[PDB]
Amino acid sequence: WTATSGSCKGRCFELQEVGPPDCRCDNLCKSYSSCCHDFDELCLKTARGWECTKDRCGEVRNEENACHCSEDCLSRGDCCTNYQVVCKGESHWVDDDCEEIKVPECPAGFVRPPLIIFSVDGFRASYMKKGSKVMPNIEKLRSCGTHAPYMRPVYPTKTFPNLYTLATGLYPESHGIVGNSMYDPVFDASFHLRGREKFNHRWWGGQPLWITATKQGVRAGTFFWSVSIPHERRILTILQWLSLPDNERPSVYAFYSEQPDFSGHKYGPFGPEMTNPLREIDKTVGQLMDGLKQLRLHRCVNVIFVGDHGMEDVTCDRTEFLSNYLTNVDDITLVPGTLGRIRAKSINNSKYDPKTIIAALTCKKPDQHFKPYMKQHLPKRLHYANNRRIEDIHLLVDRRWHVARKPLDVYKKCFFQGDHGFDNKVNSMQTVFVGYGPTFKYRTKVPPFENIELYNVMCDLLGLKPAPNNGTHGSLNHLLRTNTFRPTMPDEVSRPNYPGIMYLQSEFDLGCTCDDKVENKLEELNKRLHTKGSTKERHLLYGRPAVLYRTSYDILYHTDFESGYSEIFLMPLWTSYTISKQAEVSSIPEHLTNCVRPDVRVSPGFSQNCLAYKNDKQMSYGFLFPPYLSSSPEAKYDAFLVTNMVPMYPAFKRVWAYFQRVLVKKYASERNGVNVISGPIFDYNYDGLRDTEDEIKQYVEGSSIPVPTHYYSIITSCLDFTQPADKCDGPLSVSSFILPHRPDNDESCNSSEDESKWVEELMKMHTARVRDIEHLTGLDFYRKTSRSYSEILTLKTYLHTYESE
Ligand SMILES: *[C@@H]1O[C@H](CO)[C@@H](O[C@@H]2O[C@H](CO)[C@@H](O[C@@H]3O[C@H](CO[C@H]4O[C@H](CO)[C@@H](O)[C@H](O[C@H]5O[C@H](CO)[C@@H](O)[C@H](O)[C@@H]5O[C@H]5O[C@H](CO)[C@@H](O)[C@H](O)[C@@H]5O)[C@@H]4O)[C@@H](O)[C@H](O[C@H]4O[C@H](CO)[C@@H](O)[C@H](O)[C@@H]4O[C@H]4O[C@H](CO)[C@@H](O)[C@H](O)[C@@H]4O)[C@@H]3O)[C@H](O)[C@H]2NC(C)=O)[C@H](O)[C@H]1NC(C)=O
Ligand SMILES: O=C(Cn1cnc2ccc(N3CCN(C[C@H]4CCOC4)CC3)cc2c1=O)NCc1ccc(Cl)c(Cl)c1
Ligand SMILES: [Ca+2]
Ligand SMILES: [Ca+2]
Ligand SMILES: [Cl-]
Ligand code: NA
Ligand code: NA
Ligand SMILES: [Zn+2]
Repeated sequence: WTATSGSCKGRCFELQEVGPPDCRCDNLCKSYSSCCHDFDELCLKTARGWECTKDRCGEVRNEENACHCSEDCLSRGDCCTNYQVVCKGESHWVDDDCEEIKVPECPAGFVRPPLIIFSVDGFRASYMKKGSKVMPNIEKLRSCGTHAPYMRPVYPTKTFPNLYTLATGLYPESHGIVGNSMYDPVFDASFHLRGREKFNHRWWGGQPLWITATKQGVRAGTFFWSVSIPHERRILTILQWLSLPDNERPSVYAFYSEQPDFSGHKYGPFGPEMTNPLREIDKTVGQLMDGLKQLRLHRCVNVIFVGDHGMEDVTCDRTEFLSNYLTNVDDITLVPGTLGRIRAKSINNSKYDPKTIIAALTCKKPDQHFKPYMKQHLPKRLHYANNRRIEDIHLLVDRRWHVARKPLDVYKKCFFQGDHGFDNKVNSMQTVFVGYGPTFKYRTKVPPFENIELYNVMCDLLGLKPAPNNGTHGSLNHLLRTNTFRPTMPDEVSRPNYPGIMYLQSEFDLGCTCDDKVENKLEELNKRLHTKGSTKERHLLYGRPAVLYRTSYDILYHTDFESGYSEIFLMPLWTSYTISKQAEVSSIPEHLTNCVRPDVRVSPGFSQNCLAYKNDKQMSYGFLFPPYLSSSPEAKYDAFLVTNMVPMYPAFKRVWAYFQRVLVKKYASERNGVNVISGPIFDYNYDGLRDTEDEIKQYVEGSSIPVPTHYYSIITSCLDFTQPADKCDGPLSVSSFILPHRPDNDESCNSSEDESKWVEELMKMHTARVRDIEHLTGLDFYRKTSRSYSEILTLKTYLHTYESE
């Protein structure tokens, strides 16, 4: 109930919202149907429109008008945005040359440059270039400020997940808004774009920027707007708030536009009808900037122009139907469209089996346009699993396609020509970032970056301490002229042991054999030097990784590779080696095919054993440093040490062997040498974070050898590829992957073919940031480089995407 007979007189767009059943006058009252009776009359004036004209100049103030051209309007803070242009001979902001803003030029009483966030729904990254002729105000922001060629959204590339990620710095799995529609089984409640359930605070986790500001004594209302308030009135409201007295004035403001998304859905991303919405958004930016210029704030405010996601061509005819795959289609609930989420229609149905649904959806049709996954098997880069609102069964839908339950869903809802939601690495889903103001750099282009990083920067822009989030604070320091955040490297928690030769061969009873009993004072001292670290500067290029948790581990040196060997997990946490452009690939000699050799630096009690693998009929083993890349026949014996062995399903070993035998050498030829760090990952509870020992769900049968959920590799070389990886003077270049360690290759529909036709495609799908590997392993990489730490942070957040131009 609302007692709507209160009044908005003197309260229009009040910042504090009032409590039921008292009527409301804030920018959200329309959404709640709770505005006072006189809200439209008082607060949503439209008389005479949005622009001054010659005849209005110096008019007698008329309180009915939408905005004013009377002489008093500047002191009132309520002139039409074009007032000074029409009436006082001034120029539009867009017509002024840009001049570097070296320092904030702010009116007295301003304690800090305000931040204005201008969010545009569905603003695809390529609009910046393709629409530049019809967006002169945005083009000036972009060219004079700091811009990225594009910004990567989070998955799913839907509105609510992305806007709330912008506000919180968190992945959707952590903030809880994991789609535009959701079912929460604990609440037993549903969330929708339409309706009131979304108003309940229990859906919305983390700490959004307006709450972070408020808690720290910086004024800020929410970033939400009722859809029916026109854009011109939103801008005028922001400009009025900026005229408040110092003690009442917010320091952060948000404008939201439903366009160009609204039209993009109807017309496709590049439909001829799309020009007008782009012109209209530009006009709104022009209004704001002209309004700031009138207030003398245009060289004081930091403005962020940012999108939530892009838009792709999608039509009704490109829909796959689950009813073409499944017999039991009525026993499932599907969340449909550009991603699929499946759960049982009834929790009382005990004949429901996820295993049978997945199999019925796996590689069934030659050109199938979606792939089913258990959520824990989704690429780790999506960070889309650790939330009860994310259904166990997920369908990744190909760009340009929809998935639906049955045909009648699609014609009893062709309307639409655009949609979004797909994998956040898809080119059409990328969106925009431009920062303009005293705190941003001048005419500066920065590399693409992820939207999860912006919360930290917005906090820096406002002098706030960010709540805990998924950005990597410092990785965007290069966007900023000042207010950089100067982080320190995390402290190593566990220091390594450096074992010498401590065990005789006969102390081992591992059930392994090797044909290595074939026997030189010259070369004898040499191999001792190698075991003591003599080649470590070659294979460990950026220092040893730091272990950021409590554990017991050993550093093991070898001619061709160095490793950090876990006495708790019985295998390396990491193995580092460098492969020059000139390296040669060789085979595993016949006599060494089943060779595993005890490591006399490491006790039998802390070693794997071969008998466990003999007995485990499902499980085989592979090596972290590949024997194929040994520097010499004698160095090759080091590759067969029991301390370089890791458990691998035979189906995985097809993937791993091709990576090690073919692809490492290919990258080293292409990149002029590579340094590789490889290792296991254990993430049995799919939270994106390193498992403790007591969280391991699977062991090699009969043993304490834990089975990894994934294997990673970090592949580093010189950004200037005229320099070899091992003698690089400048910035680095990296690509990484986190490959799922799976007992079948059902994910790769072409897996019956030669690895040359499917393995690299799998690895591209499972591309990762070094930071993702850091979270999953508790390791900290690149501790010793010649580079600034902020630059290293940017490198650790890099994702190699394998998308074209
Ligand atoms: C991305 O960044 C984020 C933010 O930094 C990272 O997420 C953090 O990860 C931490 C570790 O997983 C986690 O720390 C836990 O906090 C628990 C207290 O939780 C509440 O308070 C915080 C702080 O205000 C709040 O943010 C939480 O909000 C979550 O939950 C509500 C719903 O209740 C949601 O509205 C909200 O969206 C959010 O949900 C997400 O997180 C939860 C987990 O907290 C998930 O379950 C959801 O799926 C969703 O993703 C909470 O309201 C604290 O209780 C935990 O302590 C337990 O574990 C420790 C280990 O130190 C153990 O020693 C303790 O004994 C304790 O265990 C006890 O409870 C167990 C479970 O019942 C039981 O089994 C035991 O036997 C014990 O009794 C824990 O320290 C932190 O909450 C989140 N923060 C956020 C905002 O998500 C995230 O990891 C980053 N991602 C990556 C990939 O890096
Ligand atoms: O504004 C809109 C449409 N719209 C319109 N009216 C609404 C009315 C009420 C609410 N509630 C949400 C939960 N709220 C608690 C907050 C405070 C702490 O936790 C979240 C209470 C207010 C929402 C809306 C709403 O969304 N779309 C753009 C947009 C802009 C910014 C973001 Cl971050 C997002 Cl996700 C979307
Ligand atoms: Ca959107
Ligand atoms: Ca984990
Ligand atoms: Cl109303
Ligand atoms: Na076996
Ligand atoms: Na297959
Ligand atoms: Zn949309």
